[PDB]
Amino acid sequence: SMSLNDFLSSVLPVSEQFEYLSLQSIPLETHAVVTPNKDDKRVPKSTIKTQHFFSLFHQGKVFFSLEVYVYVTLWDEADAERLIFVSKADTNGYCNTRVSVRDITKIILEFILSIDPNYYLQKVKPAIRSTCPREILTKICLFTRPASQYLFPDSSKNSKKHILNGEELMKWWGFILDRLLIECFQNDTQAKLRIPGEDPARVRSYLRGMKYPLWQVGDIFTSKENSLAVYNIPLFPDDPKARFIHQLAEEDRLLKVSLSSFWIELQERQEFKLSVTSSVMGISGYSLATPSLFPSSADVIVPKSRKQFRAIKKYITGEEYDTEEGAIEAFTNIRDFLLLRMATNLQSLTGKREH
Ligand SMILES: CC(=O)SCCNC(=O)CCNC(=O)[C@H](O)C(C)(C)COP(=O)(O)OP(=O)(O)OC[C@H]1O[C@@H](n2cnc3c(N)ncnc32)[C@H](O)[C@@H]1OP(=O)(O)O
Ligand SMILES: [Hg+2]
Ligand SMILES: [Hg+2]
Repeated sequence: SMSLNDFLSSVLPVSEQFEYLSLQSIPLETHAVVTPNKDDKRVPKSTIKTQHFFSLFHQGKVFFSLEVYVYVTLWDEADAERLIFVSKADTNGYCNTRVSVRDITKIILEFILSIDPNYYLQKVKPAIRSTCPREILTKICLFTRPASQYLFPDSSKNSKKHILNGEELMKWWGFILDRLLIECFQNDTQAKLRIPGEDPARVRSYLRGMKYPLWQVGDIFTSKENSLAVYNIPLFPDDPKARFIHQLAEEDRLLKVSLSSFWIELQERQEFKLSVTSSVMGISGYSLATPSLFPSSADVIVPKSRKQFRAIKKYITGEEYDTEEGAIEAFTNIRDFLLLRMATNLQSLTGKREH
C-alpha cells in the first residue's frame, strides 16, 4: 500500500524537486448530503464530512491546487457509502518545469480512494460506530464547468496558464475518471456522464471512445427519471445542482419538479443556456482492492482547529496571482507557518516518471 508521497513522485517528472501540501480537516458530523424523504424506510444515521485540500509547489512557487470533499454516510448499523466529491482544481503556471496536471490529479484521487473509511470515523467526537470497508459503496461526483480561476485569484493573467474550454475540460476529467474506473473499480461499476447542453446521442457518441465498458449517459442519482429531484440530488458546496435546488425551494416547487424536468430546467439558469460547456460525471461502485490505508503524518497534516485549517488554506486561496510574487509568497507563508507553529516541513519528493 503506497503513500501519497509514493503516489505523487511516481507521476511527477524524473529527478526533479517538488514539495506538497496535504491539508485535511477534522471529520465532522453534519447534515444528510441528500435531503431525506419521510416516505423512505432508509434515512442516514450519520453523515461524516471532511475536506482534503492539496497543493503542489516547484522551487518555492505553488502552481496547482485540488479541493476534495469526502462524505461517509452510515445507514443501518451495517450499510455505508463514501462519496468523494471533487470541488475545485486550479493551476497558475508558475512552475519552471512541465508536469502532467492530468496525472497528478488522477493519482491524488487514487490516494483519497485508498483511504479506509474508518480513518474518518475514528476522529469524530464522540466515537462513531465503524463500518466494514470491504463492503462500503464508494461514489465520485464532479461537475465540469471551465473557468478563469478557482483557487488562485487573478492567475487568469499570467500569460502561460493553460485553461481548457468546456469540452476540452470535459474530455480531461473524462480521461481521469476512466483511468480510475479501469484500475480501481469492479467490472460492474456505474459510470455516468450527462451534459445538460443536450444532444443525448452526442454524449453517447463521445463515451464510445472510453476504455471502461460501462459508461452511459445519465447520472448516478437518477434511477427512475420520474422521482423528485429533492430526494435524489446531492447538495454539495458551491455546486450548481445545489444552487438550483435552493431556487426550487424559493418557488415552492420542490414537491413538484421531477429528476427528469430537473435536468431539462437546470440548463436555462444563466449558468448555461449555451454559455460554455458543462458536464456532470458520476461513479458508483465497489473498489477493486478494499481500502485500508490510514494516512500518516507524511501523507496528511490535520490542523486541530477549524480556524487553523482555514488559516493555512487562506494562504493559498487568498493571494494575488496576477504576478509570480503570489506563487512565491503562498509558498513562503505555508512553509513558514508549518515550521513555526506546527513544527512540520512540507513533505518533499524527487520525481521519478521518465519521459
Ligand atoms: C473539479 C472541477 O470540475 S473544476 C473545473 C476545471 N477547472 C478550471 O477550469 C479552472 C481553470 N483551469 C485550469 O486551471 C486548467 O485548465 C486545468 C488545471 C484544468 C488544466 O491544466 P493543464 O496544465 O492544462 O493540464 P495538463 O498539463 O494535464 O494538460 C495540458 C497539457 O496537455 C496537452 N494537451 C493539449 N491537448 C491535448 C489532448 N487532446 N490530449 C492530451 N493532451 C493534450 C498540452 O501539453 C497542454 O499543455 P499547455 O498548457 O502547454 O497547452
Ligand atoms: Hg509550468
Ligand atoms: Hg487502484
